[PDB]
Amino acid sequence: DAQIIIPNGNYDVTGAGFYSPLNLEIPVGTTVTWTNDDSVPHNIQSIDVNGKVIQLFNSPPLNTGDRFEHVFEEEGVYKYYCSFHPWRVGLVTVS
Amino acid sequence: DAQIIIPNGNYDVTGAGFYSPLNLEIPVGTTVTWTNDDSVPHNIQSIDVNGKVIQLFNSPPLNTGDRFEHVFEEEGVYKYYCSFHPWRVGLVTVS
Amino acid sequence: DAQIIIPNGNYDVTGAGFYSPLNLEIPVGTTVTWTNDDSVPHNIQSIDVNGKVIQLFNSPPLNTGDRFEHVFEEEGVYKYYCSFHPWRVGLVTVS
Amino acid sequence: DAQIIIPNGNYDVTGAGFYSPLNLEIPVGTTVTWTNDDSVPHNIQSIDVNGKVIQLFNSPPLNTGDRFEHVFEEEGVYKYYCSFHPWRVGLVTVS
Ligand SMILES: [Cu+2]
Ligand SMILES: [Cu+2]
Ligand SMILES: [Cu+2]
Ligand SMILES: [Cu+2]
Ligand SMILES: [Cu+2]
Repeated sequence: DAQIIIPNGNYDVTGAGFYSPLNLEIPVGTTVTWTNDDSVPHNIQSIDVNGKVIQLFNSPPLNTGDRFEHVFEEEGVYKYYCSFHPWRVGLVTVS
Repeated sequence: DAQIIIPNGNYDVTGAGFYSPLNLEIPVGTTVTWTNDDSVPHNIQSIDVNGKVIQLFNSPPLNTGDRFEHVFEEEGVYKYYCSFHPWRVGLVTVS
Repeated sequence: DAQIIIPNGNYDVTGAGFYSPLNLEIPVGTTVTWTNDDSVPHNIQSIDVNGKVIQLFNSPPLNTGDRFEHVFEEEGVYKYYCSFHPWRVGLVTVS
Repeated sequence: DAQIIIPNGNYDVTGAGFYSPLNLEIPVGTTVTWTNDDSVPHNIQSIDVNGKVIQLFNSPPLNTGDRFEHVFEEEGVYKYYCSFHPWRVGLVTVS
């Protein structure tokens, strides 16, 4: 019940089209659900503070309409990107 | 006091090289300073939740070493990007 | 007989979705046929090392389902791209 | 010999800046060397015929001036990209 949408145009290098919301603010214990609403595949990969991929939450490929969930059980700031479009970086802030 | 750095390599079309911190968390009334530490010009433009440019804070072009400041007097979430590199989007979260 | 397909998703700014095959190997004198199977317009332009368009084989805009043909009568390695999606660069290798 | 250059500007989504040569033709048993001549980090990851990353030859990050090598012992066509810039796709063709 806390959603992040990957919107139409997320595949492009435009200002518009970033993950929605770009920083999801949630309390500990929340399930986060990403949905791909774009016209191309995407995925969700946790990255470290400097933007290097790490193994905290890592989705399979998501076709249009596919979903990925992760439960955030610890306070902190979590960045993520998409391995197909690494410049698309979002955050989940758990407090 | 509440600094954001545009790092060397922010011009890169990839994840690493994003604004540091990507979400700056500050209390209301704080003066925020962006510094361009990159090797090319950048700017800072406030955008809304859909990525449309708005006139809340808008910098001139910043050369290497240049700084831009904005005082955030109100509570809220403020997205911004660079019109030269629109894929580079960050936030200031004011509480 | 010697075909290159522009697949659905070629407009994507990423690896997957590239021309199929990305390097077409053909004997000299062969007629090569490109087909646009994607859902947006594309074109086929021969380019130089600097990604500037050169005059050798240069298609009109290709609508979905449209085809473009060129007869390759000289041996050599021929780069081409799409001016709408210049990151999509392929080869025809004639021997 | 068997060198591929990652040129200046390869980080961008432009026509210019593709791997040089885009297709490297070599005989079996050849050591191939990639060199990063760009102003940002790159890496080299083998991908399958459709452009999905696979474990076959996979470099660490390459800073400016760094090299990566792989010995190609088997005939075939081997695509690769960069995990930082997935749209930059090249080939090694082994005969
Ligand atoms: Cu993506
Ligand atoms: Cu999980
Ligand atoms: Cu910029
Ligand atoms: Cu195109
Ligand atoms: Cu790269």
